[PDB]
Amino acid sequence: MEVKIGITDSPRELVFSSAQTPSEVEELVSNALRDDSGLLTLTDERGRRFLIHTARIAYVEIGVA
Amino acid sequence: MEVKIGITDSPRELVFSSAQTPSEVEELVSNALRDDSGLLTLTDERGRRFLIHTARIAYVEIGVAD
Amino acid sequence: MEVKIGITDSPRELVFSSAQTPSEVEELVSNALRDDSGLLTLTDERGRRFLIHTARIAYVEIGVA
Amino acid sequence: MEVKIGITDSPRELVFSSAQTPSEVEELVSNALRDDSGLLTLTDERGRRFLIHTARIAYVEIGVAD
Amino acid sequence: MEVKIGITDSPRELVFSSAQTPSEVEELVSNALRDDSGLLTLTDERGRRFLIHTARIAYVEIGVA
Amino acid sequence: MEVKIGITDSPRELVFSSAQTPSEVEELVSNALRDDSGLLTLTDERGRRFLIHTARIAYVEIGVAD
Amino acid sequence: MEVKIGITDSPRELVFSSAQTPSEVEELVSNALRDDSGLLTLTDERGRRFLIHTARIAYVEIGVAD
Amino acid sequence: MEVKIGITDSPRELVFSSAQTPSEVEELVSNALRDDSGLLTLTDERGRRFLIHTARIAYVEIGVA
Repeated sequence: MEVKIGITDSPRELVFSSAQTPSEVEELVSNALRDDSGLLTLTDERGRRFLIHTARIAYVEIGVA
Repeated sequence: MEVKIGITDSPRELVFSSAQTPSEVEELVSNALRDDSGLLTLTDERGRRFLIHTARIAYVEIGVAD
Repeated sequence: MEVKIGITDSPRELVFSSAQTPSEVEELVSNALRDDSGLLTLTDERGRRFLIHTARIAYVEIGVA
Repeated sequence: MEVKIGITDSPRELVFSSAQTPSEVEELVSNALRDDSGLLTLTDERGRRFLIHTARIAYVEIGVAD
Repeated sequence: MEVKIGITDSPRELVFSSAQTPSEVEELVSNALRDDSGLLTLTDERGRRFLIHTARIAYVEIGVA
Repeated sequence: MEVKIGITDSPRELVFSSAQTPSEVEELVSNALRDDSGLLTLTDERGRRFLIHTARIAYVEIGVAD
Repeated sequence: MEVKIGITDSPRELVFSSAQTPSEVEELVSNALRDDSGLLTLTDERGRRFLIHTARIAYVEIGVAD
Repeated sequence: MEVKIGITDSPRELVFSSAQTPSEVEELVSNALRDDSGLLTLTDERGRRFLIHTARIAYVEIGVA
């Protein structure tokens, strides 16, 4: 499924395909936002790593399974 | 109904169709804004999940039912 | 009457037609700004709801009746 | 007279014609800025109301009397 | 003389002709900046009034007499 | 592997090829972000040095190994 | 010599020719930045005055003498 | 070697050629960032002076020797 992450004051919108479930990704993101984590880590189906600065996240759209 | 969410310092305006009522969406949004929640969660009619950073919300437009 | 709301750091300028009076809208807006409400709610003549983050308001321009 | 109000981080520059005197408008603006008031209110010659968030004001240009 | 005022996060650069001396204008501006005044007032040769929010000033260029 | 670093309020997105492993780079970045370090330092396969102001980091994309 | 001053969140880059020495200009700038002065004042070879809000300075480039 | 300095909320990316070593430049920059100096000073091979407001630095990219 597609994951789109908008980053405040940054022109690119991160987009990738996740091998995880909508719930797994939602948990990871929610926890980061709820806890002001300061780093959110997501991996895509090919093993690319996105390390995002939680505070700079505008939104995450998790696509349909 | 359409839900449009403007996000401060972000080009994209989030748009989707909700299976919920204007009241349900209004409650979710209002609560987030009123309580400075760290996270607002909205789901659309197809089951796409929008996790929005409440503080970055400019506005929400909730369209008319249908 | 037209209501235009400018939102800081957001391209779009919210515009709608109000079934309310200039005074009603002015009170709702003024109260939000004066009290730093954190949410302002306006409804248009068709029943669209605008939930605006008060702090992000640049201006409101309430048209003539 | 023309009143132009520049708003920080907002593309539109508010412009209108005032039925009031340069001094009246200057007092209303000065007071808002000096007191960090939450809200500045100006009306134009046609009765349009501008409610501006004082803190978001960059400048006001007040035109010459008449 | 020309007075140019740059305003941070605002596209227009205020420009006008002053009937005052470079020193008078410099005094008014310097005082505003030094004291964090919260309002700077300048008038031009035709009597236009510029009320600027001191904190939003990037620079003032005062032209030659 | 490619490393892309997005910098908040800066038009350029830093891109380079790393001689290090995804894990090495991830540790260096994670540490910087988790500790709010004042400075993150990365070197590329040609020996170019990137000194990034941690607080200004939007994201790092680490490419797949090789 | 040329002095270029970049101002954060402002399109224009201030440019002028100084009758002073690179050292004089460097001292004035350094002092302002080091001390978080509210105001930096520079004058050019024709007597134009630049009053800059120190906190809004991105950089100063001081050119070579002549 | 080339030194490129990205400045936050400023279009221009400072570029110059250094007569110093990658290590010298790295120390000067690292020290500024680590200590929140409030002024970083770099000089180029022709004697141009860059006085940069440390807090406004996005990145420095020190080229190969």
